[PDB]
This record gives sequence, structure tokens and C-alpha cells, in this order.
Amino acid sequence: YQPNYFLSIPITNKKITAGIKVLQNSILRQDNRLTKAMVGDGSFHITLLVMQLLNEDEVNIGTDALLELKPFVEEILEGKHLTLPFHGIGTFQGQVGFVKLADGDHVSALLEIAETAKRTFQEKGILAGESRTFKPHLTFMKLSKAPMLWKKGVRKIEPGLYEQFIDHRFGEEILYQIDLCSMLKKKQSNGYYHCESSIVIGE
Repeated sequence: YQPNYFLSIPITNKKITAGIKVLQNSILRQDNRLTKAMVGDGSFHITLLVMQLLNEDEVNIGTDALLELKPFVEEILEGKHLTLPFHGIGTFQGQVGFVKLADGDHVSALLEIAETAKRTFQEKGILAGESRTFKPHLTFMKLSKAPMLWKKGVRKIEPGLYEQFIDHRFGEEILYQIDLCSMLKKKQSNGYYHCESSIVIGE
């Protein structure tokens, strides 16, 4: 199915987003027509769960399900913060560029949170989650965002473009806020997705 909503972990560590800005700019000085492929300032996030919310009631139901999820995430973390280290760069078939989530104990915990999120939402009547493997990543560019690129010979992200950032430590994000975000609504003033509601997992 086509999702229109998602649970989002926003990137709040300014060092991470500043490092990505540098990466994006270095790519652009090499090839400036990649401008519209870059994800917008202020939009950086990890997608935790996708879903469909198709009316006002369902948007309210999503918000309820997010609230209900909070204690579950607290249970899962067992008194330790979840730290997500962002290191290196990867692509999905040369069309989507992303900062990689480093391997570690956090990946399994994150996956557990994603599956518990999927269950919590479905038990409230929300079509959520996917059948494909959860592979969290921090997107910085998508060629699909700039349709004219095909139309003029740019049909893959040149791996040389981000060569210098291949083993760049962008930084670490501690899980705290989880946002319920609209994919299709107008973005916030600061560049972030439209947010229906948020919880904090935190403190």
C-alpha cells in the first residue's frame, strides 16, 4: 500500500545535520544540477513506521496509538538510552543517498520498537508497517525528487561524489522524541514534516 503518514525520529543533534549539510553542499559543488534531489534543511529523520491515516478520525486514532506506544518503548529500553550512531554513506540502487546507521545493539532494540509500534497501531485499526525488512537509514537525497534529472542524463548517484564522507562519523542521536508526521501536508516553517502529535520517550 501507499503510506501517507509515518512515525519519525527527528535528528536533533546539530552536529549530524550540519555534517549532512556539508555532504550535500560538497556534492552540489561537483554537480549543481543535483540541487532539487537534496532533502530539505530541517527535514532530517529516521522513519520508524509507515501507515495510512485516511480521515480525521483515523488521524486522531494514530495520535491515540502513538500515546499508547510510549510505555511500550520505555519497557523495551530497560532503563538505558537508545543511541543511534550515524557513520558512512550508502545508496538504494543509486537512486537514494543515505547516511548509514552503524551496526550495534541499538539496531535490534530499534527493530523491536518498530515491530511493537506496528502492532500497537494495527490493534487500533490502522494499516501500518510493511512486509519488507526494516532497514533504518538517514536519507539525504533522492533522484525521484528531481524528475528533470532523468530527462537530462543523470540517472544514478555517482559514488565518487560522496567518496570523502565514506567513513565520516556524522554523530549520535539519542532516542527521545517520536513524531507522527504527514508525508503529504505542507512542511513546517523550519523545514520539518507536518506533525500531528509527538511523544517523548525520555527523559
